[PDB]
Amino acid sequence: MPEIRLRHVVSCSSQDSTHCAENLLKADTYRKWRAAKAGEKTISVVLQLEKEEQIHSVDIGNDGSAFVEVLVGSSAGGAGEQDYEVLLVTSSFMSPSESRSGSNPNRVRMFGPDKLVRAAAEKRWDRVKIVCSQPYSKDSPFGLSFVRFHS
Repeated sequence: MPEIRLRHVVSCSSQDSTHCAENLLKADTYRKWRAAKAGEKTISVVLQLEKEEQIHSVDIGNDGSAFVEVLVGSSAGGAGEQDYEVLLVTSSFMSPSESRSGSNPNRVRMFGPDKLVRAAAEKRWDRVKIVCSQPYSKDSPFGLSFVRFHS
């Protein structure tokens, strides 16, 4: 089918144990991504793609976060974690107001072709870096509710 399927969280730069970014592999079920600690200032998590393909559209939902940047890359070289190109800059869906007056605490958004670079989106990648950004917590963690890529 013309879609994208994740395999496992290749890299993790903000994931806990019980509620880890690997829960993104199970969008439905009943678990999402949660930073490894509280004080959600910025969290990063690279997910692996079950197949190297091009990216034309994406559907990721924010779980209290506000800024969401996504980079693209392949398994080439190996655990480099430094050879990805900014497919789509950080997307601002919410802000630190939701963390104050529940102003839409849980929202979601997608990234079609207009939100992805054509010089890279059309390149077959198999690894993606997901980074959320917005200082809103301190004692409790948080992150994203789900991530769904689609070619």
